[PDB]
Amino acid sequence: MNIFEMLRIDEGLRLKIYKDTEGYYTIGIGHLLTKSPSLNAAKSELDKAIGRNTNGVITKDEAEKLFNQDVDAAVRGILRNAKLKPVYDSLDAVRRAALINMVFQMGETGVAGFTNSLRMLQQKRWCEAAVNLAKSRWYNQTPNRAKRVITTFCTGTWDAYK
Ligand SMILES: [Cl-]
Ligand SMILES: [Cl-]
Repeated sequence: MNIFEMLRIDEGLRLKIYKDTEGYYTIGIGHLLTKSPSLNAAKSELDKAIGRNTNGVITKDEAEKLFNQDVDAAVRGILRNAKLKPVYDSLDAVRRAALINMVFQMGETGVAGFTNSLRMLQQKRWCEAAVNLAKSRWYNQTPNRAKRVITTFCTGTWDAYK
């Protein structure tokens, strides 16, 4: 287990081009290809990115690859964020992962909105934090994910993704 499978599960992996919600070409784990409106452009970018003639279709490794980037980006977002940073730093691999998970789903800003939680997390009150997120729209909106993420903050294991 790792963040890639973690996210493979939470969000999902499409291995072929797709127009996201707002019409944009994406692939793998929400890896956006182009904002432009040309498939050829999406394709080109992919093919560039992947280092071969994908033809719009990729493998999971490739996806990983692509993913490993989005990840790097997210972290940089976190660390640039005066609220998220301290937390990120206090965290252990797994917990960071759980944070990246959230970040990945609601944006650095969103995640940023949970004051207490972050605090508590910062202080190592995994459990309370968890308890605390349980009581949020989030928890109520995508309960299946939230639960896992939540438990993750509490347990600090991948126990929930097995
Ligand atoms: Cl697919
Ligand atoms: Cl809060």
